[PDB]
Amino acid sequence: KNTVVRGLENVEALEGGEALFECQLSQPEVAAHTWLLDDEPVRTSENAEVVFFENGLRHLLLLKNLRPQDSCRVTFLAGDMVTSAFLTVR
Repeated sequence: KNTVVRGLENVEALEGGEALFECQLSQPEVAAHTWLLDDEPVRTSENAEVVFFENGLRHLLLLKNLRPQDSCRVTFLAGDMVTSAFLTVR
């Protein structure tokens, strides 16, 4: 069964500016993941980028040009696991 090997850690960044979250897993997951800001899923956009490496062992979220307004709760979700952290801006 697969587990989080390296949780989201909180991130401090100042508007804007950019922030970057990462998250590693025991087993590789490529299809069932989604990132969330507060509770809204990330919409890929020039201001938000989503990728993974090593065939799904590592997951990354990059958010660009932040406004403190943007301070929130980042969640990564893959199948059933779940890891979270805080994004503080400025």
